Amino acid sequence: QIPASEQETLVRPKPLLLKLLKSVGAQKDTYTMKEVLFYLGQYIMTKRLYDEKQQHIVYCSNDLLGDLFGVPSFSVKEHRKIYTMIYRNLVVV
Ligand SMILES: COc1cc2c(cc1OC(C)C)[C@H](c1ccc(Cl)cc1)N(c1ccc(N(C)C[C@H]3CC[C@H](N4CCN(C)C(=O)C4)CC3)cc1)C(=O)C2
Ligand SMILES: [Cl-]
Repeated sequence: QIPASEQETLVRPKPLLLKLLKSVGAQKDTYTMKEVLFYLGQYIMTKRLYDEKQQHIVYCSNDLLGDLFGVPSFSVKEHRKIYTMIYRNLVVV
């Protein structure tokens, strides 16, 4: 399980991630990983990108999120994978 310290990491989103974050209310130059995770969470929730019957699976093949992550789908239970996909879309300060 990922160290709690990682969510305190200061990050600067790349342009596509920044675009997505701004669509869920982001106003900042710099975020914590915790903030990024929560904004992306709200994006998934608001748009209902998760399967109605298999609710842990996020489907994003027809969404900007899929461009960002380079996958058609992923499980929210894949925590290391989620960190990796997010980190590839930002610059650690
Ligand atoms: C601070 O750390 C974290 C914050 C957050 C997450 C992970 C974190 O850390 C880990 C990486 C270690 C993840 C998340 C997942 C991926 C990314 Cl790309 C981004 C965020 N998340 C989140 C997002 C979606 C879902 N989904 C999609 C499943 C439910 C199942 C239950 C379902 N239902 C069942 C029926 N009813 C009646 C309900 O009320 C709820 C709703 C969907 C669950 C959690 C967040 O919100 C914020
Ligand atoms: Cl989209």
